Amino acid sequence: LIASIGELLIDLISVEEGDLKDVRLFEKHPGGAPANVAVGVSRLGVKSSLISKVGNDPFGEYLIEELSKENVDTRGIVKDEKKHTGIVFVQLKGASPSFLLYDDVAYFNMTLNDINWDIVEEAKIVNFGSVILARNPSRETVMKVIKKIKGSSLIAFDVNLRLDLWRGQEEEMIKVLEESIKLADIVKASEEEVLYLENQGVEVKGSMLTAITLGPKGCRLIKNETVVDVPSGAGDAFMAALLVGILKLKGLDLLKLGKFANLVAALSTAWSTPRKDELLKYKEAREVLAE
Amino acid sequence: SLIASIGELLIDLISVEEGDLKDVRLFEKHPGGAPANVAVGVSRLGVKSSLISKVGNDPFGEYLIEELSKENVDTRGIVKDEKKHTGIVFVQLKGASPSFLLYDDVAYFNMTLNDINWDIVEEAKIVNFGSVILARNPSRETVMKVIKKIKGSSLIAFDVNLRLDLWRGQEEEMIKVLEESIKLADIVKASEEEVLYLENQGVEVKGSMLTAITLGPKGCRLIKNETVVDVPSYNVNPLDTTGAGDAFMAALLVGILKLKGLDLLKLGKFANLVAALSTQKRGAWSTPRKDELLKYKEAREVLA
Repeated sequence: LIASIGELLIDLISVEEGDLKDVRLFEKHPGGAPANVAVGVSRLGVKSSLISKVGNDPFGEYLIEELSKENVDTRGIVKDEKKHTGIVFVQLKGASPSFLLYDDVAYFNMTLNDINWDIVEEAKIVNFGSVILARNPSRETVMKVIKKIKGSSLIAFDVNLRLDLWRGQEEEMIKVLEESIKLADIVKASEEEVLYLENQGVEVKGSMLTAITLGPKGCRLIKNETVVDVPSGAGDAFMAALLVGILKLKGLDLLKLGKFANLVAALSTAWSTPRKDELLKYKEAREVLAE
Repeated sequence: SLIASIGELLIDLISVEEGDLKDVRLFEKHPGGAPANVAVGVSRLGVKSSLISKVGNDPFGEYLIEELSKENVDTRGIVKDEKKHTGIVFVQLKGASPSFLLYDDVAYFNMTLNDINWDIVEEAKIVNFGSVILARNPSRETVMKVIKKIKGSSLIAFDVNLRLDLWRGQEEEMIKVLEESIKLADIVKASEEEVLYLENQGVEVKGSMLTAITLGPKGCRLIKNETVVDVPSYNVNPLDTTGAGDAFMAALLVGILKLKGLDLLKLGKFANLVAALSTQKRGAWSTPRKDELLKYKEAREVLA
């Protein structure tokens, strides 16, 4: 079982191109990296859990319904009576994609009282990302959960850096990213993030494995000093693939992992992860999923 | 001659299809918030209109200010909040049970006394507010102070615009603030359902100068002291009645501003015509323009 903990939210995706100021039409989709990964993990045929918080509102109900349809365990999703479901307005189109994320929302309001401990304890891998850490009490709550399960579950961290979420608190940002990276067995980061954080004296590496995304150029898997370069919603598909691969591959065969993750990422091209039997025709997937 | 509106200014994300908000896939972005809608109506009727509100320092805040500006609504009294995002509400207008999901920790609910352009409020001959703004502090206390400050110097108009969902857990505070607001108002607008609800809790729903009671599609009623003027609706074929209430408010306020006295018949016929004509226009800003209204004698009384 893989648990994901963090943001679960409505993506209001701009139908047309343009600055958010000018966008007239939005399409509602479930979103939030950990949710996307959790769905991806489930579509790859692994039992997946999501720990998050939604509002007691139609949007919270929607997100829970959408996750349930994907066979993601939703028992760890709590309803906030005081905060509304996370929303972000997304412009994915253009040279400069943008977002307007509403921060005073349910997923940023997680306390330790909100944590389903059965789920965290059942998890072989716990996945979290930096977005959830942007605000307290969820930052504190998540960090305490990760610290706790450290050594009992593999910890996966997607740097998923959104500087906008850290304005006026960039000192704290670096501290929490560093602490989170240090806690992580598996780190996913873009090379932009790697550069940015290392230029800040933060080494971007998992204790077990590091996945560096390279955009068009594909990605890189690093395990100690073994480096596998694999030329090429997809990022979260890729993460789901990595975590599923890590869980499935007895001795962490990096070549197989790489090939599997690339395939899932390729076929994905926010819930874009291919289903298990979309991958049965591929030797690369059977290598991971069936053996 | 200025009419100032104060309160919520937000993005309406309007369901483009029928269904529960849970299930609605597509939302059209429009400017909303009753006082903004009234402010636009006032401007459309040819009267200087200012809106005091607060948006986020974000694209949605910029959008709202720009849309207001396009309508010639003075936007100088709109403050940008560096800590809260622009108001948003997801709205299902269609079906038997229209619904909304209003996000409350947003900029328009974060007004403090420092955010108030006192020059604008002191200039206003009429100041318009509604109950939605009162649902949260600091804006509630701030707005109540603005209204108390100008009581006696400008006419105060209050759209009861009651949204019970905005007051859960604070129903006693709501009744208190609604009563205090009504008691401060010269002009009160309320639906017959609001009148019943509030008056049955010992809150008289009456402005000191004038009360406009809306009866939905059936029309409305204007009350001054003991005088009741019933204004049945015109037998319109409506395109969209979403903006009719705010169009009606705008007409009432412009009418009161323009007429010699509180002539209920002239005011009723004008507000009726504006509302009727608003039904032919889509969306929350449906008030017809002065130039269109001038083609009718009921409007020429007030506007010309």
